[PDB]
Amino acid sequence: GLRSEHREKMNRMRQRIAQRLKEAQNTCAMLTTFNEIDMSNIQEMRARHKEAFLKKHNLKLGFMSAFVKASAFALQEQPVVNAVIDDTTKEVVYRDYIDISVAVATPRGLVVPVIRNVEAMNFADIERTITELGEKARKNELAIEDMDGGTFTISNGGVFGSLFGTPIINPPQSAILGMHGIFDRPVAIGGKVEVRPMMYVALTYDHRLIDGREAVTFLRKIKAAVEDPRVLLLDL
Amino acid sequence: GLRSEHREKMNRMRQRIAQRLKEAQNTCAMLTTFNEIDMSNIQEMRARHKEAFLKKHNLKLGFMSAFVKASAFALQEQPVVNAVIDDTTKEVVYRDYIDISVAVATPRGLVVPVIRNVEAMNFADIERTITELGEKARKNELAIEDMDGGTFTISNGGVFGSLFGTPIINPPQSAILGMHGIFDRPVAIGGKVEVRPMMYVALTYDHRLIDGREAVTFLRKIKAAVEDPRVLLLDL
Amino acid sequence: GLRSEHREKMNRMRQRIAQRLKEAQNTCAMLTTFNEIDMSNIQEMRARHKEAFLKKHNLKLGFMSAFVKASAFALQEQPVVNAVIDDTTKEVVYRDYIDISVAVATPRGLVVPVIRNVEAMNFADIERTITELGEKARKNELAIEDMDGGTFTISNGGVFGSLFGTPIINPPQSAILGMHGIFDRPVAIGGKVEVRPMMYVALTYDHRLIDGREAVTFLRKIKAAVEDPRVLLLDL
Amino acid sequence: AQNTCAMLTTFNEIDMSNIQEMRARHKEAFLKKHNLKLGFMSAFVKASAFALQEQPVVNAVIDDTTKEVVYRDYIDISVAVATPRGLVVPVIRNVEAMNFADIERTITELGEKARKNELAIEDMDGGTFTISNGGVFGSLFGTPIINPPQSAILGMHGIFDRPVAIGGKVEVRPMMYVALTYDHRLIDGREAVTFLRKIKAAVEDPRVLLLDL
Repeated sequence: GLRSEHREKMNRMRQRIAQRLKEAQNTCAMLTTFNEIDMSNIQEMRARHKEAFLKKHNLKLGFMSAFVKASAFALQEQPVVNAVIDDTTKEVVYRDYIDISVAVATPRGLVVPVIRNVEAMNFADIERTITELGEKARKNELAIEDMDGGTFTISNGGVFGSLFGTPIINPPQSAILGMHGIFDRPVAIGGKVEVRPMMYVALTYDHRLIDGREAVTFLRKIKAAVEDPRVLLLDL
Repeated sequence: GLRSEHREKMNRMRQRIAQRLKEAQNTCAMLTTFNEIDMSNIQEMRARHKEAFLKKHNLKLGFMSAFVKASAFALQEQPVVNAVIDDTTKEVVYRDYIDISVAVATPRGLVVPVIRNVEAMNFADIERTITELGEKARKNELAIEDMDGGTFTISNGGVFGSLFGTPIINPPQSAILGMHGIFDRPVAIGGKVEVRPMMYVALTYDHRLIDGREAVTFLRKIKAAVEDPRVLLLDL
Repeated sequence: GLRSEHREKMNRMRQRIAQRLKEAQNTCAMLTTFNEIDMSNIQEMRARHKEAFLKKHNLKLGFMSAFVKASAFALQEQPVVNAVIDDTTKEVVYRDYIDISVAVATPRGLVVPVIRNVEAMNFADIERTITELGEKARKNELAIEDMDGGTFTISNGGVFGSLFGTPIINPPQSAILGMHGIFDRPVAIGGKVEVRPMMYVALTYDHRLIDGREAVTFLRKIKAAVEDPRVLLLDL
Repeated sequence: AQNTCAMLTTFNEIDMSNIQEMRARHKEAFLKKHNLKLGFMSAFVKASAFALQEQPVVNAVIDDTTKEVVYRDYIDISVAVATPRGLVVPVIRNVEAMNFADIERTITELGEKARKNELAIEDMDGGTFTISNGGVFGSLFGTPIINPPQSAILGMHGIFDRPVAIGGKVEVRPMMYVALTYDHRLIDGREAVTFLRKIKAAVEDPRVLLLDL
């Protein structure tokens, strides 16, 4: 059309992503599985214990530290999705620990800082860490070591209202979860219909490392540990 | 089984696609996000203003020129998905114009002709252009320059009845929309259930260029500009 | 975190998958389309003719041999998705026969054995073959030639409860179906809502070989031949 | 104006319900984006360009020096804003090349300019069509006057919930009587009833304005 196309040069760190992205693909064997989560039982947990959580911890109670804790429940029972594949040597690298890498969206784009050692953390020391890092994201002081590492990753593309979608691994990892909106959608509970707030939830995964058994089941733990968070105490 | 496998040679233009396809992948960083659209408010727009549109313009009123116009509303407010990445030089190519490339299915397969300069077009000069090109598709006179170019692309794989799916970029572009059927599906409007004609809608996108913020939001404009086309006048 | 990461070496056949996987990708042009199937009319077929099928054939009646037979109905009417692309020579290899490759999950992982010549088989000689191979899977005697070959493939990732997902081709093939759970979900039949057991169903496909017309339609035959299996006699 | 024109007047009624909800839903979104107040008036400015481009007579005038029509490809609508010192009528030039929010950018730019008496002459000079909102004050209907040089003037007359028949049954709807004075030298009643039915359909269903119907 109108020859009015203005261009701008790629500075390195903006194109450098594109390079270290296309070694996620062309390295991994990315696939994607989905399920849906009825978030009703955990919204009431944020309707009842919100103030008590505030007047005690002075922290904001979110529906996100569940997906971080449930993703440690499951990620400790299926250590593959905690693991990775080394490329230099062809050898898996299992891990006893988990240092989840959470994504927080920002004006300048997106950062992914880490919550290290979630296995030795409760469901409120997480929210202590997120708020410690959301603040650290707004002012651009977020260091490298805080973003360095990771064994698993969670992306909340639901604050913006996506229904579902295909996340991308931000390596070195072997999977990434993805939360996709809370929309009151009709549901069948007991052969009868009803409306429930519900989230589609996505798990990209490297199929070199992860059979679909190891990933459907992983994502059903995350699905049960969030419809009934009481599971997390049972160590089920 | 039965050694009865007959083969046929690939003539160049039939395999040439396969070559210029696999530089979409291996160049792009294709991902895919989805939402759903309640098309009820625009079907009545085709129940009421159908004849009036006919006795005036002698054109058939479709639910497609909305997705072309809404995809110019949004595509002018998020110029990234209008842009591309040059490969020769690593440099974005933004564009003030839009020359959408629509896909029309044919006996010999599929063609993708262009609607140039949609920003300077109304919601009926589009349908003048489509019908001008659907006719031009049936008789194989569709020139190259009519297909050449493109900054954005729409695929209607809903005439054939797909529920949803993953489109492919037909480069040089940076995204492609995809319309996936109108199925009366149950819906929650106000904590109560009901049936509405609804479409899943897909946006593949190059993640080198497009953060998920820039693509969820893009696809929510297309989602609001089609549940309530009045938005398009507001320039919202 | 804790430098407690223990590793293990990749023996060849466990990493060899990763190599012969990444020539599925980087060869194919994998895409994915979805639909949903109301399985109610075929569960009653397993509520009524279950015992009669047992006291006659001493075989267990499943909802799977439909997807094998329906995938021969359609796979004989759209021979492309039966075909492949040769890489040595650039030439399609069409096939009059079909030797479907079914996936059965196992303790040691997953195997994919073949049901050869399904076109010349009924809806009970299939189940004779599956049970002949499920038994053969538990004891690790499953030979190579039994797994060798294939023109089409079915994966049941629904026994484990996936909602939907993206399968992978296990080449040499050109597509793979995928069955994703039976969840009673609300449905609109006649402008009114109701609950029905329903399955999302996925068809990955090589887009070098398969236009989306050739794959949506393929998957609507499988969708009609399973909501009303009577279609399979009509040769429709 | 009189003694030159041949002023007549036709009326219809408009069910404004479908555009009030447009101001119940997209009000905040219009605000947090444009920081402009969404009114039910820029519709009558845009609808009066839809129609005024399809019936160029009511865009035209009659020259008096020479007896010759003056058609116009453009439209520079003259809006009336009421003031303490009386009434002014400033112009919105070139509405055909404007959207439904650059109008409201212009009105608010001029309402502010009206309160402080800096409103220049050229801003009021000209005009091919004119809209008067005598509904802020609550008139039911009435006969506007042309403020020449023009050939017509619209007039909006209040929003009163009045009973209405939709489908052989009665109901209440917010509704506006709408008036079009017009010079009958230039405008047959065909050219003015129909003009005012476009304005009537482009405001009960603003989606018409995209169709270019």
